[PDB]
Amino acid sequence: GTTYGMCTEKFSFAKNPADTGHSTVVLELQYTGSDGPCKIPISIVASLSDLTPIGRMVTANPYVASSEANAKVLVEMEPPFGDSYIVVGRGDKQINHHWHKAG
Amino acid sequence: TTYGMCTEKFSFAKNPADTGHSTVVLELQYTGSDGPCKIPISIVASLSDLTPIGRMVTANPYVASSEANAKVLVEMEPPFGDSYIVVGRGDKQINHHWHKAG
Repeated sequence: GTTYGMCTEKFSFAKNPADTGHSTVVLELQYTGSDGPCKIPISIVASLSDLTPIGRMVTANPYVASSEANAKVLVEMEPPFGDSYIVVGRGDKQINHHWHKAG
Repeated sequence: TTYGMCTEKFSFAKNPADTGHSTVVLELQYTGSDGPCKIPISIVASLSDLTPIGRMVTANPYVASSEANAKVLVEMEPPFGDSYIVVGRGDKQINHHWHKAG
């Protein structure tokens, strides 16, 4: 109404995450839910046991805008150098993609 | 490896809406089929000075789909007083005046 919740359903990978050459990574997803508009639960974390967001969001605060199932979504983020995990969704809806960033 | 800026026309779908926590949500639809592409959107003080001001809460948004008429949602923090939400350039530019008070 005035505020939208986080999206409650699972996301799916439409492509592998891809380096942008600018120290950032682009990820193309689809949203399986139809409860949109809703806010995408996406972050970069150090490990699956410490979900503190440590990756700068280039596409900050991204939304699903559609109410139709399986709409396409694009997000860009800045992983730390070294090892991290890209995480989308929460709990048993969570998808993860381990990432290593070098020079 | 890199997506360019969207070249076609957008349209405002509804009025921008106050969220109640000092931001504004705008729903757009994109007329082009060159997606994925980067959305040319900013908040400006006037149409004669396009310096970005305020804050884009949904920063650097993309159109993700390759079909025409795809929906996008963008959240912004306009400054107090008059501003314009500007999407596109030149012939395709569309803008929405906004006044923010207290």
